[PDB]
Amino acid sequence: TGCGELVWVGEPLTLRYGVWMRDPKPTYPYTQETTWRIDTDVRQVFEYDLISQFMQGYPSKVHILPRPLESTGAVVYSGSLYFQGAESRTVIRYELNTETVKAEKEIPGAGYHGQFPYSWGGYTDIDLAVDEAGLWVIYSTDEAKGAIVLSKLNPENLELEQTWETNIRKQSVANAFIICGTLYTVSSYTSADATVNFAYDTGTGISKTLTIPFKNRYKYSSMINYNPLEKKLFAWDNLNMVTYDIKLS
Ligand code: NA
Repeated sequence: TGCGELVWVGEPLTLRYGVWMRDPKPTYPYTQETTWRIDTDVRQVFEYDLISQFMQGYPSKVHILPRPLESTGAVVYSGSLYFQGAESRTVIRYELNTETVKAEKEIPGAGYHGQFPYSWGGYTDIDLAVDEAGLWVIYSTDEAKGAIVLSKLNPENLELEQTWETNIRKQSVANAFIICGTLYTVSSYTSADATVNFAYDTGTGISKTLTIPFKNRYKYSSMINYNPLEKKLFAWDNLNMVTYDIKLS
C-alpha cells in the first residue's frame, strides 16, 4: 500500500554549503528537480532550476527573505517556503515565485528560542514538516508541560486545522518526523545506535513505544525532512545531507 506504519529504516547514505530542500508537491513554474538551498543571519535562499545547475553549483535565482530564520527547520511545500521567524513563535509563508509573504501565524502558546528544544539543544523548539496529508508544525507549550504538540496547518493561510497533544516529552527525544499521519520520535542515547522509540497515530489517537534502529552519527539536533513524494527521509547534520530509505507496513 502507499501508506502504513513505519517498520524499518535503512542506513543513512551521504548525498554527493548549506541545507537544501525540494518540494514534495511541485507547483508550476517549478518542477520536481527544482532545488532550494538555505545558506547557513540566515536570510538568503538560493534557487536552482535544474539538478545540473544545483550540482554544478550555479544558482538561477536568489531570494532575500523579509526576516531571518530561527533555524533550518523549514520546508518548501506547494511553491512556498514555510519557516519560523528568528526570536519568534511566528511561522511565515513566503511564496517563492512572487517573493511575497502570503501569510504569518503565531503558533498559539508555542515555546521558542530554547524553551522546548530537542534533547541535543539548539533553537529547535518549533519544526515545520510535510507528509502525505500536508503541512504540520511540531512544538510544545506550557499548557502541555513540554509534551510534543502537533498541529495540521492550512497551507494557504496557516490556520491550525487540528491539534493533538501527545504523550512524550519533547526534550527527551532527539528528533521527530511525521509519516502517513503518524508522529515518530528518535531516541537520544549515547551510541550511534539510536532508535525510533515512539509513535503517535493522529488518525486514531493511539500511541505506542517502538524499538526501530535508527543510525545517527552525531549528537546534534539534525534537520530531518520527510519527503512523501520520494518516500524517503532527508536529514542535515550541519555537515552533509543524508537520505534514509524506509519500509511501511
Ligand atoms: Na524536521
